[PDB]
Amino acid sequence: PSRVRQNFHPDSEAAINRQINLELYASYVYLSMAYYFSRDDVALNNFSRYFLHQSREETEHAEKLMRLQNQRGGRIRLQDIKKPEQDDWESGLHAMECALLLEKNVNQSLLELHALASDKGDPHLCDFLETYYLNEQVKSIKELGDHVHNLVKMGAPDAGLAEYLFDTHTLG
Amino acid sequence: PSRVRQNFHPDSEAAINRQINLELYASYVYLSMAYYFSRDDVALNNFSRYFLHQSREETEHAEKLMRLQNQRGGRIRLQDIKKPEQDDWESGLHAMECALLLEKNVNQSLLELHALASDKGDPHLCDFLETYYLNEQVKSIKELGDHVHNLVKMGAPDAGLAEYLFDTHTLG
Amino acid sequence: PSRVRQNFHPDSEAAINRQINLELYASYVYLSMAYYFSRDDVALNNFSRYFLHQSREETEHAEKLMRLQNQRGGRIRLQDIKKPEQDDWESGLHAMECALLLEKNVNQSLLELHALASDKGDPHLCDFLETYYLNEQVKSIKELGDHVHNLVKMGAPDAGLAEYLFDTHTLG
Amino acid sequence: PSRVRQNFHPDSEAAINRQINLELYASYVYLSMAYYFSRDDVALNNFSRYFLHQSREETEHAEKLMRLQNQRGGRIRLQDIKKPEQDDWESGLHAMECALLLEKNVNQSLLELHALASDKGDPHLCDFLETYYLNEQVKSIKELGDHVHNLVKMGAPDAGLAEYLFDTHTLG
Ligand SMILES: [Cl-]
Ligand SMILES: [Cl-]
Ligand SMILES: [Cl-]
Ligand SMILES: [Cl-]
Ligand SMILES: [Cl-]
Ligand SMILES: [Cl-]
Ligand SMILES: [Cl-]
Ligand SMILES: [Cl-]
Ligand SMILES: [Cl-]
Ligand SMILES: [Cl-]
Ligand SMILES: [Cl-]
Ligand SMILES: [Cl-]
Ligand SMILES: [Cl-]
Ligand SMILES: [Cl-]
Ligand SMILES: [Cl-]
Ligand SMILES: [Cl-]
Ligand SMILES: [Cl-]
Ligand SMILES: [Cl-]
Ligand SMILES: [Cl-]
Ligand SMILES: [Cl-]
Ligand SMILES: [Cl-]
Ligand SMILES: [Cl-]
Ligand SMILES: [Cl-]
Ligand SMILES: [Cl-]
Ligand SMILES: [Fe+2]
Ligand SMILES: [Fe+2]
Ligand SMILES: [Fe+2]
Ligand SMILES: [Fe+2]
Ligand SMILES: [Fe+2]
Ligand SMILES: [Fe+2]
Ligand SMILES: [Fe+2]
Ligand SMILES: [Fe+2]
Ligand SMILES: [Fe+2]
Ligand SMILES: [Fe+2]
Ligand SMILES: [Fe+2]
Ligand SMILES: [Fe+2]
Ligand SMILES: [Fe+2]
Ligand SMILES: [Fe+2]
Ligand SMILES: [Fe+2]
Ligand SMILES: [Fe+2]
Ligand SMILES: [Fe+2]
Ligand SMILES: [Fe+2]
Ligand SMILES: [Fe+2]
Ligand SMILES: [Fe+2]
Ligand SMILES: [Fe+2]
Ligand SMILES: [Fe+2]
Ligand SMILES: [Fe+2]
Ligand SMILES: [Fe+2]
Ligand SMILES: [Fe+2]
Ligand SMILES: [Fe+2]
Ligand SMILES: [Fe+2]
Ligand SMILES: [Fe+2]
Ligand SMILES: [Mg+2]
Ligand SMILES: [Mg+2]
Ligand SMILES: [Mg+2]
Ligand SMILES: [Mg+2]
Ligand SMILES: [Mg+2]
Ligand SMILES: [Mg+2]
Ligand SMILES: [Mg+2]
Ligand SMILES: [Mg+2]
Ligand SMILES: [Mg+2]
Ligand SMILES: [Mg+2]
Ligand SMILES: [Mg+2]
Ligand SMILES: [Mg+2]
Repeated sequence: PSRVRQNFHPDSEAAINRQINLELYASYVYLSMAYYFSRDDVALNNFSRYFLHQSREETEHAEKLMRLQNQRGGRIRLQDIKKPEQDDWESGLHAMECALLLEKNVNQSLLELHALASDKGDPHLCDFLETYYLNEQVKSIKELGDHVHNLVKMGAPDAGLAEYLFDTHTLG
Repeated sequence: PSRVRQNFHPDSEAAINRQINLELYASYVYLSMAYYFSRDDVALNNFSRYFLHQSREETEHAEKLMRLQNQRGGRIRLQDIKKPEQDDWESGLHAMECALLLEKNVNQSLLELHALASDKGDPHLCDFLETYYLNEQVKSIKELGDHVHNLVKMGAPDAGLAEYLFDTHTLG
Repeated sequence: PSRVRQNFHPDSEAAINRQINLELYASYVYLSMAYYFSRDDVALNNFSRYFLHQSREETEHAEKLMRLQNQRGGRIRLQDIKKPEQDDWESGLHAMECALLLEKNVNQSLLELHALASDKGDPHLCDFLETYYLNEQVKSIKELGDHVHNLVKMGAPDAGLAEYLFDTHTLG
Repeated sequence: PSRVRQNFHPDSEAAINRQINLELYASYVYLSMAYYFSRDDVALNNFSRYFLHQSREETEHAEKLMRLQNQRGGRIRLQDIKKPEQDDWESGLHAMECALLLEKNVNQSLLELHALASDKGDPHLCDFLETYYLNEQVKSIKELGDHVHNLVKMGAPDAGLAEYLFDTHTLG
């Protein structure tokens, strides 16, 4: 094994590789959303900027896991990054609802990774997830929930002013 | 011929004179729109400012072509600047749609000028158009498309708040 | 069609979507290389930083094409980002040689895209490629060639000091 | 018991005293290494500085545990600090390999302390170890692994330039 490896189970190593792929996938979903909002027939520039920022954060999340793999003496194994489920995200509200579902799915994967790390007696990996992932996920889910609620109440997507006003006053 | 003239076809010289006239015409259309929006019964001051700025940019476009004519040893031949198709532009949305059509028409003229310059083996003129005109036109058309989409979705021109809110939040 | 679309052939639109995928693939290859060099049994931190920077530049290249698609009224169609050919890049020299091959392959794709844009009489797309892609590619290929030559002459990968010294004095 | 003591098992108190001794021992090992590298027949001043810094960090680690003992109402019980296994550390590579082994041994002790704290339902002590010790150890082990790899590849200790160049370019 790696001269650095200590208390690092092969199952944890493999689960970290799966998590890297999921974070890169989330990054790709958000990149797709960002450029949907800059279409000439959508043109919600602050929705675009919001999702572009989320995309870049997800790439940061992937990289921190790649660094962890190296720090612990595991070996990064990359896989294809699957394309997002849609190119046409329909509306600001629909994109927000899809982002909320994505974040809950990523959160579930992180909770499963934490349960594995616990089962394998890996407190370093548990602390890593708690310190950098789990609260970030809760904050992200709460923010998306807030945004979905306001858009629904405002009458998105059919009320003509709703996404326009939310773009300029919440995301601006 | 001019002591400076080199590789500059008379057909290119004539086409540049026609393009100067078209750019001055576009400037005049936008000047007309700017002052429509400052009527007491329209009073959308940021629509006014937006089109005034576009007017000044079109005069810049005309002048750069006039400079090119001199640089290449051609002779500027000015023609009447025709009045715009309307004085009453009806609404912010209608003005935006008319501006989009104008910009596409000017773009078509520039593409024809580029095809002529190509046919005449004039890479200086091709590069001039590519460097200063063609991307500017694509950016302008995209911006106008964005604005038309938002105004349509917001319910302009009949929805009482739409042009008012777009004036203050997009064009402000 | 899109209210913005003008002189933009469907074949160009499709070729731009393929180019976006290739640029994202190049970004992924370089990300893989960056993290190879931070393995405890490789530990060439400036090779790592160099390839991380190249990765981020390739994502910028993909995004500028995504923006072009929107600007011209085409529709972005994303595909899976295939995993790199290797996770273990063997040595600093091997990674540099693989990067050089990648860049030549991406360059060939851009030259084919330029030939298509020319065939379709799309001078905006030709200028876009010339302005932002073609010289960047030539500079990148030349830089990688320089690096490969120095590493070969220094005796990489087998000469114990070669990659270490190149890491600290060229890439540092 | 101490008026402050709460949820603090005597076995945890004793294990913290053993950990204090181990951290002071690690500090002493690194102090020995630092002064080996300043011998006139070794004279690798940046190896010296690197290990002196590590020595001071280990004393900080001991002190934070001494503070924890007081904070929790336990009583510090100091023991002899055993001398290091060697005074003559042989080479820069050998010292690095010995430091890596030491750090893995200290890490194993901290993981055992964390397992004890878990068994005793002491989440304060678990969090203390995770927050201040476990990631520090992983970072330290990874850094030492990196250094060992580069020194081995460079040909240390027998290749005349290897430790000299690593001293000046990595540790400088
Ligand atoms: Cl292990
Ligand atoms: Cl795969
Ligand atoms: Cl796959
Ligand atoms: Cl644990
Ligand atoms: Cl909100
Ligand atoms: Cl709700
Ligand atoms: Cl001539
Ligand atoms: Cl006339
Ligand atoms: Cl006339
Ligand atoms: Cl030519
Ligand atoms: Cl807009
Ligand atoms: Cl529309
Ligand atoms: Cl078209
Ligand atoms: Cl696909
Ligand atoms: Cl595919
Ligand atoms: Cl062309
Ligand atoms: Cl070089
Ligand atoms: Cl060579
Ligand atoms: Cl107690
Ligand atoms: Cl004792
Ligand atoms: Cl003793
Ligand atoms: Cl507990
Ligand atoms: Cl190192
Ligand atoms: Cl090694
Ligand atoms: Fe975020
Ligand atoms: Fe952020
Ligand atoms: Fe994430
Ligand atoms: Fe698929
Ligand atoms: Fe996320
Ligand atoms: Fe815990
Ligand atoms: Fe924690
Ligand atoms: Fe987030
Ligand atoms: Fe403009
Ligand atoms: Fe301007
Ligand atoms: Fe113009
Ligand atoms: Fe007339
Ligand atoms: Fe224009
Ligand atoms: Fe313009
Ligand atoms: Fe407002
Ligand atoms: Fe580069
Ligand atoms: Fe750069
Ligand atoms: Fe590229
Ligand atoms: Fe495959
Ligand atoms: Fe490239
Ligand atoms: Fe490059
Ligand atoms: Fe040097
Ligand atoms: Fe340290
Ligand atoms: Fe320090
Ligand atoms: Fe320590
Ligand atoms: Fe003894
Ligand atoms: Fe230590
Ligand atoms: Fe340390
Ligand atoms: Mg060994
Ligand atoms: Mg997966
Ligand atoms: Mg934008
Ligand atoms: Mg004369
Ligand atoms: Mg005319
Ligand atoms: Mg005014
Ligand atoms: Mg229409
Ligand atoms: Mg492809
Ligand atoms: Mg690094
Ligand atoms: Mg009392
Ligand atoms: Mg002991
Ligand atoms: Mg000294």
